[PDB]
Amino acid sequence: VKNSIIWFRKGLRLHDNPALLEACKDAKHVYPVFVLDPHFLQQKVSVNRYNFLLESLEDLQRSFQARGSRLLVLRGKPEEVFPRVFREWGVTQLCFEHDTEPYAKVRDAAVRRLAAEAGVEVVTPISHTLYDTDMLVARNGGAAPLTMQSFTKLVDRVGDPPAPAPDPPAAMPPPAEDMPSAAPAATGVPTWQEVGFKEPPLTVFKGGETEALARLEAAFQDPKWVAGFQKPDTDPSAWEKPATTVLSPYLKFGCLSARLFHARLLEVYRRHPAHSQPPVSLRGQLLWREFFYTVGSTTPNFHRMAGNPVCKQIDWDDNPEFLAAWREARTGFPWIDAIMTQLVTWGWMHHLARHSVACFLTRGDLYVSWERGMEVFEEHLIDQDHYLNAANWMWLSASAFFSQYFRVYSPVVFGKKYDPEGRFIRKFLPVLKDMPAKYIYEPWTAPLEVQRKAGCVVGRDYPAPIVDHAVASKACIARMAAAYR
Ligand SMILES: Cc1cc2nc3c(=O)[nH]c(=O)nc-3n(C[C@H](O)[C@H](O)[C@H](O)COP(=O)(O)OP(=O)(O)OC[C@H]3O[C@@H](n4cnc5c(N)ncnc54)[C@H](O)[C@@H]3O)c2cc1C
Ligand SMILES: [Cl-]
Repeated sequence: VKNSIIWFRKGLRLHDNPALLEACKDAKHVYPVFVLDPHFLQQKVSVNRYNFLLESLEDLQRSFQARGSRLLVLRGKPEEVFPRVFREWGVTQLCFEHDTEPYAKVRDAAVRRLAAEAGVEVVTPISHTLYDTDMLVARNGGAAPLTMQSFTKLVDRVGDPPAPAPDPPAAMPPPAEDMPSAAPAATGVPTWQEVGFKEPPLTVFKGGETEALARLEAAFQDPKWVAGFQKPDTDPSAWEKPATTVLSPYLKFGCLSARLFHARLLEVYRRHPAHSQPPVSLRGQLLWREFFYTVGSTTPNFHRMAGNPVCKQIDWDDNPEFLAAWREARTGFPWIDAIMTQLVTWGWMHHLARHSVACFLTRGDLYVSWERGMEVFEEHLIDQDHYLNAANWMWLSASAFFSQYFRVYSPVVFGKKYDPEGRFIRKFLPVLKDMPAKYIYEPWTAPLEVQRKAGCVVGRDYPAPIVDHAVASKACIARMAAAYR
């Protein structure tokens, strides 16, 4: 008989899951497995992202229970648990979605060896990305395209990405009963209190496949909005109704299929011939993801500056004070501190909001290394993605993909264009709520009487600016020019 394990790492969904469909074929028992390490905090992970994962696991559990099955959350490391459950469960096949991150390739190779020793067939279909990333490299002549323009050309020669896989059957082969490693008390989904977090999560975005599909349909409720979407023209100050999809946390964990997103986009584009085109279209946004996945997976030390062949080596300063002020949202620039507060409380900010705080920390004002800011984003972002995080920080720091170091965002003027009254600032910085909109982006310029009648004295209730933007930006621009020479 066939006994299979479907191993969830990413791809936390039932729809468009060719690994799950293969595991359930001609099977007498299927074991849906996630592997949880109960010491991940004894080694930089916010409760926001971790609880989002836990809610995604709880959604998978309800989905498997509705099909007569059960999600098994095994505690330990994969290389120490799988050889045991291989023999205990009489496993003949192991299925999981392919993953191209550096740690995944080391982990998965070791598990592939352990499965060969136990006589277990390993099936690893591709469904986290739109295409086989290695296939794109081979059709490009053995090299990853290094520009978005050439990447869009390659994927248009390849053609449309594969269609999403069909839905799994309404009933699934259940786990075998009375297997000691599948006992309910040891295979259940823990709470954020049980993994060790003391402070509660504060994000407003719930995890799970069910929420991801609900948010997918809400975005496609207005097909004219989807067809005319232009990413650079969207508002970074909208928080009640964000200006983009906020599907990034669901695409990172795999709660939403990228190929289903793409298939729904083409359906809209067929009936709107004046739809936006890459790179600014909504399809273009999925291609930025596909672009950074393809270059990143084929570039050594992609997440670092030293030893990275695509990243320029810049003489980044080591100022712990500036990084701490940026990290703790006490820079004195309300637009900057508001976005950094949204990072810690929501775990998500608009793309142009991330532009403002990343340029400020790096080539714009403080000249701190992009690796130090990427470490801050990696902790708090609920959509933290290894390749997308590193590639965009190199872009914003003008270390790779981007070279125009004379374009420096003003931490004062940028948000005023979208939000003159400062509604975004007042929401996340309540200390500056009664400050007149004339000084809300520059509170240090308000007369003391205004600061006192607003309950916000600079230096007492809200910090003074750590730098003068006019002085800091010119110096950073001059040092960036010497580097590019
Ligand atoms: C410094 C910095 C760090 C970033 N780190 C991350 C990260 O860790 N994880 C992450 O998902 N994105 C990251 N981004 C990219 C981008 O800002 C987010 O993908 C976007 O804000 C997500 O919002 P959305 O889902 O509403 O996007 P939409 O505009 O609705 O786009 C749809 C999807 O396309 C993809 N996408 C959109 N923009 C980009 C982009 N610039 N690069 C790559 N893929 C993109 C995402 O999967 C996104 O969900 C980063 C950008 C910057 C400037
Ligand atoms: Cl600007």
